[PDB]
Amino acid sequence: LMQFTLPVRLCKEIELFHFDIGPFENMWPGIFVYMVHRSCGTSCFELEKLCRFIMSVKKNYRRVPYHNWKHAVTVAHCMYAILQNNHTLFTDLERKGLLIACLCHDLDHRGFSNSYLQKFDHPLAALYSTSTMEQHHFSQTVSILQLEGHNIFSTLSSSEYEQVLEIIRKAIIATDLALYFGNRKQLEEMYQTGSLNLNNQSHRDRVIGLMMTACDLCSVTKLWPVTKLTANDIYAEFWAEGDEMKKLGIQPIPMMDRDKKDEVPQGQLGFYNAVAIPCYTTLTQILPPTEPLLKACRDNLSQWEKVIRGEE
Ligand SMILES: Cc1nc2c(S(C)(=O)=O)cc(CCc3nc(N4CCCC4)nn3C)nn2c1C
Ligand SMILES: [Mg+2]
Ligand SMILES: [Zn+2]
Repeated sequence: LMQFTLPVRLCKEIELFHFDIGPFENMWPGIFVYMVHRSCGTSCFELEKLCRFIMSVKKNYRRVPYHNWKHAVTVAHCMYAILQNNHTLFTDLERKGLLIACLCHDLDHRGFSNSYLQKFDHPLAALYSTSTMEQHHFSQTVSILQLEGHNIFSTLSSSEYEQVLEIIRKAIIATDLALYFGNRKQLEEMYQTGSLNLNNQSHRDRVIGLMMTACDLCSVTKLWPVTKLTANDIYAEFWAEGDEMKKLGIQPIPMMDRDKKDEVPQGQLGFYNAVAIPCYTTLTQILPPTEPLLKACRDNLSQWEKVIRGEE
């Protein structure tokens, strides 16, 4: 049967946490199938249903600067690297669910925060009062799973299907960063008082939530030139949202005000110190073989410090 294979440099570097999937959009589906096949098996999904699923998922990501199809596949590769470094820790259903959740986690993102949708009074803000975009992404995921010929989970029992859709729902909701701060504190406490227990389902759920935040933020774990150019896309969105806040008669927060372009380096410091480093530190305590993500994060913080010192 039909293995996907990658050129040599990608075959070796895809295994590393800091891999960048590259600028050739047409290779991203093959990269994803490659990662399914190694992390899950050639048996996990029917190739034709999987291919069809991946292509409808792509079609439902919008042409926005950051929250686009490249982000989806990027977050899926970080999950691949976590799963492959922690072979025996995860169930077969988790292996199945988590790469799908990662590919799907920002489906139909419009380039605006939950907060902007609430202030604009978008219909989605009435349908979903918290984690607005994330409930939308999970909804789009179910929609695409229900298209004819798209049920990649059709070989699972009813109860196994319900479990996988529940891993996916929780993994996608956990990407709402408003939820991360508390998830991470609870995990920091359970790990330190030694109550953390991977047989407890509500504990796995938290650990998979943190994994989701870690994959989602994985821009900060790349080689410096990747990190730095990705920040440009991240701000291109924030600043467009800022413009849209000013159109509603609202001062955006500094993060979203393009008049604060000059403070970016200091904004990245606060973000590495308040969000990124805590994220990868707690993740490395729970899952020691994820340490290269923390190391890469720390290398990038120290590059932002250099930019501030005028050394860059
Ligand atoms: C992967 C990645 N995720 C993010 C996010 S997130 C997870 O919210 O999506 C936010 C940020 C912006 C952080 C920030 N910038 C500023 N300023 C800009 C100039 C004035 C103030 N303040 N703050 C807090 N960066 N980022 C990165 C590199
Ligand atoms: Mg999101
Ligand atoms: Zn995302």
